[PDB]
Amino acid sequence: AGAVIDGASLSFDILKTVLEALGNVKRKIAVGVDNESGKTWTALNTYFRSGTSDIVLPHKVPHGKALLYNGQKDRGPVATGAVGVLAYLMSDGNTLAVLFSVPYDYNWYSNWWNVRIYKGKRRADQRMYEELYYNLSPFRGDNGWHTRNLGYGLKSRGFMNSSGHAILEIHVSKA
Amino acid sequence: AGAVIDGASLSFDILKTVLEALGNVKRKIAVGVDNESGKTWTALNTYFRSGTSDIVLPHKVPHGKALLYNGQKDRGPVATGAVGVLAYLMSDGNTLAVLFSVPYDYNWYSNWWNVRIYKGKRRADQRMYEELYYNLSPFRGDNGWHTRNLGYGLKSRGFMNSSGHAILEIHVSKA
Repeated sequence: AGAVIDGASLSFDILKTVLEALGNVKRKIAVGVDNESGKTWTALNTYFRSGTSDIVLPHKVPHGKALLYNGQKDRGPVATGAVGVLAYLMSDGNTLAVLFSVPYDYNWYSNWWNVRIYKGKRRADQRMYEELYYNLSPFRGDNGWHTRNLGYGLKSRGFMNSSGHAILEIHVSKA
Repeated sequence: AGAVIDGASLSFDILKTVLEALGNVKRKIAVGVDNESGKTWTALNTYFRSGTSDIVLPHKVPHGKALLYNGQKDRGPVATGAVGVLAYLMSDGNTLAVLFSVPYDYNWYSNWWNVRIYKGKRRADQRMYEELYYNLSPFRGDNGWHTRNLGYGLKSRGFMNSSGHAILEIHVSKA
């Protein structure tokens, strides 16, 4: 069970300790999503293209709170990373989705992330991963902040670093 | 399983986030113990005089790492405080014991804590709690740091606040 902390407490430092707490795995990610949307989010599901998470998505994330989640590559001598999608059903029946991609091979790939509000209840799956990763303009994990109007009177402001031990911090707020 | 982070990452803010993650309970405590003793610690056990914890002590806390732990009122409708002792067996065969006491009723009680190294492997129990509280001069949760040489070439510096939403952070280092 991932933690649900005060929105204002989410920071790079909290995410870096989550990363430290995961241990010396080659590819891992600490994810923080601050809910300032004015609507309560209810965990829907996650989908991992590569890797796993030892924890589950926090069930409820009220406005003013942030969820902490993490993921990592499958354990053992396997050249893979941590890539997946987490989805939350918003109070209005729409789905907030977050993509994270921490590849094993940095010679040909880079870190990417994305966030999007889908209409209606949309579970995370292979299609959503492909949609978010290839066709819906993901942001690079480039050690820089990125802001995007999500429609529905909200916007996201997020940051993801460039390394294999990644942190992804996103704030969803009212436009 | 409580988190094991880099010792230099342990801070009041990290502990404050651990507290928030426990949700709205009247009595709860976030404990952080940074091992800079020069010796590896192996979890021994915990003893709760009041309250409980929904996690266990991280098994191994090597030099340079800090353990994160927590406690709270009893599982159930019965409102209590969070009072107990956690014990770690150091590399030399001696036991690092830590007392934390967050009472239910502040009219007659206050926050207290204590740190002490026992000779040999000594499991936390009712007796160790009695000793650390009634016999061995515990420190008050008075928003102040307190230093005490522990013997074995080590000292402890700790801080605890005074509220029912308690934070106790201790650094064990070379004297």
